[PDB]
Amino acid sequence: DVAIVKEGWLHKRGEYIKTWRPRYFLLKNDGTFIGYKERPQDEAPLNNFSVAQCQLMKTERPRPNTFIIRCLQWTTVIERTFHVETPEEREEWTTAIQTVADGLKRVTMNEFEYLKLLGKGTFGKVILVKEKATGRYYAMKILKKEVIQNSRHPFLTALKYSFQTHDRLCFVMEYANGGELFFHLSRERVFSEDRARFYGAEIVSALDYLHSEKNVVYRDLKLENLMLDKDGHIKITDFGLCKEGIKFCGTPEYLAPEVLEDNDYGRAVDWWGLGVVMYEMMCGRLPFYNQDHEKLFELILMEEIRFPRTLGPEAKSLLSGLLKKDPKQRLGGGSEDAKEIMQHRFFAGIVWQHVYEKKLSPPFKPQVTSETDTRYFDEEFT
Ligand SMILES: CCC(=O)Nc1ccc2[nH]c(=O)n(C3CCN(Cc4ccc(-c5nc(Cc6ccc(O)cc6)c(=O)[nH]c5-c5ccccc5)cc4)CC3)c2c1
Repeated sequence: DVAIVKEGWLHKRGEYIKTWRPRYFLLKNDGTFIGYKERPQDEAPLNNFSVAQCQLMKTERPRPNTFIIRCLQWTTVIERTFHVETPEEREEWTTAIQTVADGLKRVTMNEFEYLKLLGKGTFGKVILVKEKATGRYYAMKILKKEVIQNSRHPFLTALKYSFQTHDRLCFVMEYANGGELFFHLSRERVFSEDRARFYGAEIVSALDYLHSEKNVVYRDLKLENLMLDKDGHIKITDFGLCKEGIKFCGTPEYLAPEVLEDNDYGRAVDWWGLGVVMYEMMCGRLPFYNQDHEKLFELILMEEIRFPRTLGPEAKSLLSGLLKKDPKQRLGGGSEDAKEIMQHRFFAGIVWQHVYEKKLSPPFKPQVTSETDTRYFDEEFT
């Protein structure tokens, strides 16, 4: 009952590298729109690729015969722009996408206090706010309404409120007050293997939820998106906004190779990101680094990662498997997904139900009195 509707070659604009590339795309009954570097020989459906509840737009800028699939996924607006040689191909491409999309078919702003602008994007901004009545701290995604339920896990930032105005759509999210993780790692230079095991285990727990329960790739696992709460447990943030890049988008040193090549990607992307995160916690440096992006791309794509002699054998086996450049060969790329990492020797002795229930002791208790303490918001944040 799941079958291809339309397939063929498209010109896809790279999501992080804004260059046009030829990709073979498949439009399926389940609504999945996946592009491949070569024709697929022919895995569970990922929501990242679905065209359900997305809007289609045809345009002649930046280049003619372009169509844009615009989706709201959770609280982030994402775009995928494609280009065919003739307007006829576009029209029959868009209608098929529109066919499958249709075929598969009191809180106000004054209650908060504006504090600090966290980020600007194409379709809105993110702002650190404080709820006046409670004094708690929240991030508010304010999205332009012209352009357009919570599911809780211990280590994901909760979407607390959702409201809209005449022209805005607002998502209020819990903001942890235990400090950014890049701040704690910088102050302590390197984390112990046990400290990184605690942090890694909680991330693996949340990644399993998103992969199996939610059927989505997080695709943005990096140190800057990790925070600690008042107790010292991990919260994976969701404060991202789709920006049109600078003259390329984002910081490429974290990107999985299959994403860097705009190739087909799956749940294995987050395990690469897990490898990058835990490599830096246990080594104190990023695995790949060079100022030239041409070299950095080649580094991430070609140069195999090197380890310091300070790391133990269990750590080196985990990092090597997570940072395998082939996602089919990568630790966590099989059907068992998160189970491959949970069953790894580095996580021996870890009872995984205990991790979900926050039974493991945080090795680092942040110096905060309560959930309203603003120590890591003050100018001691240096
Ligand atoms: C260069 C700058 C730029 O523009 N970069 C860029 C370019 C192209 C992009 N293309 C993209 O996608 N991104 C982003 C889109 C957003 N993610 C992050 C992300 C992924 C899943 C979720 C997410 N999700 C569902 C459930 C869910 C619901 C609906 C759905 O469709 C899928 C899942 C859910 O319950 N909790 C979460 C969640 C909530 C809190 C904390 C953690 C997870 C929340 C956030 C990262 C990749 C792009 C980014």
